[PDB]
Amino acid sequence: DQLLIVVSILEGRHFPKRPKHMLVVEAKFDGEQLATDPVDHTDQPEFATELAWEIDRKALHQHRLQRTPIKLQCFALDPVTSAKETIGYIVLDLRTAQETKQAPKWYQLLSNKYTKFKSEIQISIALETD
Repeated sequence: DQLLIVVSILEGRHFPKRPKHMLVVEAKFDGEQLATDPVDHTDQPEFATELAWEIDRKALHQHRLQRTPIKLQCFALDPVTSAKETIGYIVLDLRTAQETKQAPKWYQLLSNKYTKFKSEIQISIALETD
């Protein structure tokens, strides 16, 4: 009876190949942080993960009104030291979560640490009941 905000993180492209590193996307919405598994830091990383927040019907509409974003942070993870370095960010908003036809979009990393690379991550956002 109560909803989920479902953020599907599919694939990246135009990343540098970093053989000793992994990629992790963490997402924050309304003070709850979620994360993907580490995936190989290739030029075309494959996340293939759904991040989901359960939300109240009432709480959802208050979030739509004040324009509450979902912020995705991308990290390069060193699997030896567990050290994470921020590489860039993606801002999603909840109004496109309420689109009757679902279609994945390419989102450029903002404040991209890899300055010469036009790194992009393909993401869908949707609402699901129960």
